[PDB]
Amino acid sequence: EIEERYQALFSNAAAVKALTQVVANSLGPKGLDAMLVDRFGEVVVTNDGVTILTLMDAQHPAARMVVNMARAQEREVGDGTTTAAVLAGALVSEGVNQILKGVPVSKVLAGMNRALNHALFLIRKNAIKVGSITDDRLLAAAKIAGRGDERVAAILRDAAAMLEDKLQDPGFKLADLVLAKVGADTTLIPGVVINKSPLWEEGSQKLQEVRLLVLDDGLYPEEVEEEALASEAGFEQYLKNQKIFQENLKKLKELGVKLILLTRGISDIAEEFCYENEIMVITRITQKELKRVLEFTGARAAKRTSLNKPVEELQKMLGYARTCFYDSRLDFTIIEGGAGKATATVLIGAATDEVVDEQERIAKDAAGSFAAAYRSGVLPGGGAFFLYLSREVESLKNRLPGMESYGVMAFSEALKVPFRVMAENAGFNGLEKLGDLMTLQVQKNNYALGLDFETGEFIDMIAGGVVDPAEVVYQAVKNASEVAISLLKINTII
Amino acid sequence: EIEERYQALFSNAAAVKALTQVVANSLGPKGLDAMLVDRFGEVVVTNDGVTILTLMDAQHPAARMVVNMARAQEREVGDGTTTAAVLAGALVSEGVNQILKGVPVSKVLAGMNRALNHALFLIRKNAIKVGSITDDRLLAAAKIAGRGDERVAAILRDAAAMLEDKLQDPGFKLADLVLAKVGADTTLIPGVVINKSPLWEEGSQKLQEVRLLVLDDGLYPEEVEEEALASEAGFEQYLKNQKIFQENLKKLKELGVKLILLTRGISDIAEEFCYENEIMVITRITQKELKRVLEFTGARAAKRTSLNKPVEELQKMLGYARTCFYDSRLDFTIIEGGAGKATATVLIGAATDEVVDEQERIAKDAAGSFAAAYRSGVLPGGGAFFLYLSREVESLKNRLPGMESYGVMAFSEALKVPFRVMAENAGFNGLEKLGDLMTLQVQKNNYALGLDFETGEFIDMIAGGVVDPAEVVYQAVKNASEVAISLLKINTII
Amino acid sequence: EIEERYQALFSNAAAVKALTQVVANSLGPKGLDAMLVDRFGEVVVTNDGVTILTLMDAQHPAARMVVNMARAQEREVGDGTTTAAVLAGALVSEGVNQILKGVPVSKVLAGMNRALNHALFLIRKNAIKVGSITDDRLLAAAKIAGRGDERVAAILRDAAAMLEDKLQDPGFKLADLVLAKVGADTTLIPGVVINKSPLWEEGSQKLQEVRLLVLDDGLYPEEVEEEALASEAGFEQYLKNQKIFQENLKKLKELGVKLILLTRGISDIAEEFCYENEIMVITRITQKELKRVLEFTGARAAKRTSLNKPVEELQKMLGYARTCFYDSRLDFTIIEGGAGKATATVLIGAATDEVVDEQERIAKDAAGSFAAAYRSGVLPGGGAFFLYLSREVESLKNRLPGMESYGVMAFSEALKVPFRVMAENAGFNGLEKLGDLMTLQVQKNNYALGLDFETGEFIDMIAGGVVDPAEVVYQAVKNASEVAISLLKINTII
Ligand SMILES: Nc1ncnc2c1ncn2[C@@H]1O[C@H](COP(=O)(O)OP(=O)(O)O)[C@@H](O)[C@H]1O
Ligand SMILES: Nc1ncnc2c1ncn2[C@@H]1O[C@H](COP(=O)(O)OP(=O)(O)O)[C@@H](O)[C@H]1O
Ligand SMILES: Nc1ncnc2c1ncn2[C@@H]1O[C@H](COP(=O)(O)OP(=O)(O)O)[C@@H](O)[C@H]1O
Repeated sequence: EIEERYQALFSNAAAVKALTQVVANSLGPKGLDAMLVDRFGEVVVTNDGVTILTLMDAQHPAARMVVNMARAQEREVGDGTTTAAVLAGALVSEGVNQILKGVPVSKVLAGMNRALNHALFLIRKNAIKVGSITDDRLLAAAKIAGRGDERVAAILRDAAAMLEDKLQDPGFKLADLVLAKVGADTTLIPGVVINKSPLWEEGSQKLQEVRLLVLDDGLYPEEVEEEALASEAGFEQYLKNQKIFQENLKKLKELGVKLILLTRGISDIAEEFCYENEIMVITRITQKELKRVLEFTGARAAKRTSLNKPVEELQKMLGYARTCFYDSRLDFTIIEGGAGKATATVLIGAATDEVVDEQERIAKDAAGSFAAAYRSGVLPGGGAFFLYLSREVESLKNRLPGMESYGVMAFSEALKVPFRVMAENAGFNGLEKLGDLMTLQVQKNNYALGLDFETGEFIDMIAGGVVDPAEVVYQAVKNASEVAISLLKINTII
Repeated sequence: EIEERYQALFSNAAAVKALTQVVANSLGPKGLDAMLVDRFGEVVVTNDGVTILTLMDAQHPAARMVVNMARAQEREVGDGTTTAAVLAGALVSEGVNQILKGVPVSKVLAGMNRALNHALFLIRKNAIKVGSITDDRLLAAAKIAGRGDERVAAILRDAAAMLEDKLQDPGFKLADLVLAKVGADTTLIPGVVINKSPLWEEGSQKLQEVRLLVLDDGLYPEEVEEEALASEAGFEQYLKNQKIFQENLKKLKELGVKLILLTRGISDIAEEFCYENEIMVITRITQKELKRVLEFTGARAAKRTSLNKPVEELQKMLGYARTCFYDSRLDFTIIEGGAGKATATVLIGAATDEVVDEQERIAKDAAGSFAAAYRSGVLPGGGAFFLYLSREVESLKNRLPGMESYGVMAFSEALKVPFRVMAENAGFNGLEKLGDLMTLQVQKNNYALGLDFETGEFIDMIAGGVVDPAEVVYQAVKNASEVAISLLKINTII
Repeated sequence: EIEERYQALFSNAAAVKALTQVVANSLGPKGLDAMLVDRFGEVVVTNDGVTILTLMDAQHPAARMVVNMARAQEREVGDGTTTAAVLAGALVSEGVNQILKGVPVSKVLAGMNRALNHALFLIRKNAIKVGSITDDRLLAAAKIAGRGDERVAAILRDAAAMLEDKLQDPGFKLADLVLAKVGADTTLIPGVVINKSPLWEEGSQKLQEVRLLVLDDGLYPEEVEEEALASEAGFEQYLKNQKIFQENLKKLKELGVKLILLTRGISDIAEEFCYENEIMVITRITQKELKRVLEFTGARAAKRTSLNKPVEELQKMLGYARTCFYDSRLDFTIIEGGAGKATATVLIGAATDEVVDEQERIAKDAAGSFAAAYRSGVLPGGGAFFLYLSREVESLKNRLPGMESYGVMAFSEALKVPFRVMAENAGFNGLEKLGDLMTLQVQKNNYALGLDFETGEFIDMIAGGVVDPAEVVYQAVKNASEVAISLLKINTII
């Protein structure tokens, strides 16, 4: 009859475990996978964790409170979300075990934050900063998210090299430098690209000294309500506007415009006019492509209505853009020599329109990895650094008194969880390889020793081309710990 | 068959306890959060008790009769609600023990009232007056109820020091003098502020001898019914009201106006007029800001119809307000040098627009506390003074006869409950620490000893910078006692 | 159907655990008692472990095999059996936990052995040897086993001073030099004593230069079969034997004998003869008294046939024994100044012939304790050294490879068990006290800090006058370890 006082806590834990016990199947390079079902019998097989974190039917409030945290992680990295997830769940489950033994909650948390703060603090000092831009460690940082095609790693690396100065700019994501096209040849372009064919085509074509205008709109004349097409006067507005459209066309041919970019379609009047005035134009671009060409050229976003300015303000919304080339043998457009910022574009080849959507995603995780690796610093992957963390946390067991000492230890052993799982995924005896490795680390005084989950032999992870970005690990730990804490702060349910 | 006679009592008690066992979790510096659910599956995690009191499905008459009390105190105090709640539940629970043991109900209540009265008298007599409006005890009094935040303490101290004169007016609450701004800097301002930019902005600008008028409205021309605009007379009348509009605008430019304040919009014609006459304008301000500037400048609130006043009685409804300055690099407006009373304004800095609504919640708890701190009367917090109360109540056990004597005793032990819970919230053995402290107070004869619920060693709460205001505890006790009384006077249910 | 392969393990474990869970209640100075039943409805309340180990109806093979260990240590030491019992049971439980976790058996035990060896190594090396025999640490070593009779301690240490040289023969027990007697005065006697009144009363009487003969027999004439009294020749041989008996009596009166010692009865002729020759005699003494006086006087044991010796072996078969005194007002006899071995005699006072039997029980364990304390040296009691052991064993957690490391840890935490129990017997939060003491010990680097299970204050145990003998702890740990080891090698039950 004493169960109620501890009811709620368990009520949460059982749920949390039930979640992580699933994602654990998919963790690590030789992770497994999970199969989700919607009531309509829809079937999905994911091997990536985040997908499963998103799609799994988990209505339990706790699980939700883990999911929100997962969302809080995907916003910052793209890789190593599964890590903080599993870590959270373990911290919860094996965390509560000490509370059940008789250690009161608040005094558990009290030691746990100590463990956390200390963990981060040591991550800071141990975050291996590069001091280079050519380092192989970065290339590998892209490789692991890259899944190991050093081609992608190389081109992304060279690309980031070309723009090292704006790697200091928080208003910049490297992931944006990638657009993939089917059957292309994996390479780099020192400018911005638009994956489209121009309005009228007659083979690969090039223009120089490009005066261009960009529009977040389409090229039709100004509209008035539809009912007004039955009022004759509205018709007079129609003819008048028909005049002012062409007038504005001449206003464009006045300033020497030779190129036009639109997000929609084009009127026949415009098509004919352009056909006559040697001005090239491309339609239906992405709002993101819009943003990129806008930033690169230094132009101003314009629409239909901004045609009424008197040619004097026209020189204020234009673009340049040193050179421009459309390839018919490759079916796309290249803009180079912008007078704004200097973004490039990395293109990746594909087979069908299937892989073509994933290649850029891999590019995103790669570039993001590289970005945080160059910015933040690297820690050894393989879950190996978590072990150094583990023992160096366990150390506080007897440096600070109180029952807090227990909580700390709970934290400590929890940090051991990742590696084992990976190993136990790759088919190893988790305990043998964990104990052997954790013993090995001390007897070699190296926190970088870990396991190649393919051979079975232990190697140096940095030399294995296996590392993680500092901030990724840092904020993974940071969020996961706090969601755990704020989960065990729960006492009751109504 | 005599179990029936007491039925109702349990029906209430069992409910009451079941409620309070939750709120105790929220008491004290290391309280535990609770997880509430609405039947639609709505989820919430709260840590302060008052929040928890509301979503909890408690249709039970007793529970309702406690909720009403808590809500009734937060309406009248603001701090120490969790406390009086728990205390009430305790008086009920430890109250019934004597009734079941064999003490008749009325004879319980009768002594309980006596215990109450004595408690009150002792709170009054032992209430520590400040006599130094600058005293550190007050600053701390703002700190612990606030959340610490030594900035707020400082600014509040400066505010109360510069304005000690209005601590004698009971028709005034200090807490409303706080407004927070995103990215601002926690400081004190000797005037009234509006956190928005005036009608035309460029740089930080200041004007002197400010002629301002206040309006609980906006600057548009006079409106007429939509049907009445279909009578032709409505159009020319529209011209007419526009006429009286222009007349009144010129009537404004007559008086030397340099500033305008509105709670609504502005006519473009009017805006043109103001732009033409070097007149500054602010729109859609807070009504609280309205009232504050109204008091500060000594002006009178007026609206559009009072524009027909003949410029000479209009000159009496105006304001000044010696100086007024808008800062554009911080985005707000400050008015100082009113010729009426001289109220100030406390400014609090923030990170984002999320936290921006929460700091006022600490500020209200802070300032209000300080407000009650000069008014009162400081007592040691930590629930530490309650034990002195307890024992000094137990003293009456054998100086007064009757079975009434029993009721009193119950009362005494009830007072011990808060501290106890605090301890077992902080993860200490409540009975042990209570036992140690209650002896310790006698062996040092100071009612100021309590326990640091973080370290574990006992200190003077005054020396810990941790105290509570008198009046809050006074009516907290009075109310909790009174609801307990009206709860145990219950015999039956129909 | 795969559960059947682990059946035996729990089948034993549950038993061992259930036993030690009982004996633990009684462990330590504030241990509790248990109420044992014989089927006849006989009731027993025990507080000492050994009693409980003996009377408890525990037929389960494992439990029996623990009883065997208790029997095996109490027989070889006398103190510190309860400890090794509890420790054993703990080793069992925390042993199985890792198997349940997944650590395979053999790879656990193999290293557990390493843990043992290192533990022993620490017991040897850290044993503070005395080198002074007068050291207070020894007096205390007797004190803790003594139940707090500084008299017993003092007299024992002074006695040991008298025999520091003969403490080296293991064919000697110091505990035997103590016998307690009703209404006596707790003191030391420089000889061997016999607590009986001789066949002669005269008042307190003293004799010197005693030429004495010792007999593992009685003073009867030579006996002949009752049937042989039907053979006539037996009558005259009986008379002749009656003659030779008195003849040898004269042979005794020849030698200047003044004292006679018998283990059986006395013939009437012998009795009269003895009365006539001023010779004092006592009958039916203890065999232990027999051997000790045999060692002391240097006399030789004799029987019936050795009356036929030709006046030649009598001068060598006698005893001496310089002085001898019988006190009738204290009711016993004292022999001092022997030319043989040099045993002394410690006498302790008592109330009735009941307490006189428990007093000797305190005396034997006391003397034994002191014996091993001088024999090997002392280690700190209070279960305090087991924690040092715990940590210094834990040091091997990452020092040794293999899946084995984990097993070591179990060992470590097992060593933590005693203190906790002690504390939780004394009514403290065991875990809290561990958390405080285990840290306190490291940051002060002394393995001698522990807890006074009365106050709550921590003290130095050697400075607290509370210690254990080295060899005792050594072989206690050794035994518990070996029984645990030999218990977990069990696979099945048939
Ligand atoms: N190819 C690999 N070799 C060794 N370790 C790996 C490899 N890939 C991933 N890991 C380890 O798995 C963990 C998570 O990898 P990550 O790329 O972040 O996947 P996720 O984003 O699913 O967590 C990291 O700690 C990393 O060290
Ligand atoms: N740091 C602290 N030191 C000492 N006492 C404290 C501390 N924090 C809180 N307390 C005590 O605990 C109680 C805090 O709860 P309270 O502020 O009344 O909750 P609420 O404001 O929701 O009513 C107060 O009675 C105060 O005396
Ligand atoms: N007054 C005391 N202060 C500190 N420690 C004590 C005190 N009394 C007993 N102990 C400790 O309690 C334990 C007593 O158990 P023990 O005498 O070994 O039981 P047994 O000898 O029957 O196994 C010893 O380790 C001793 O150090």
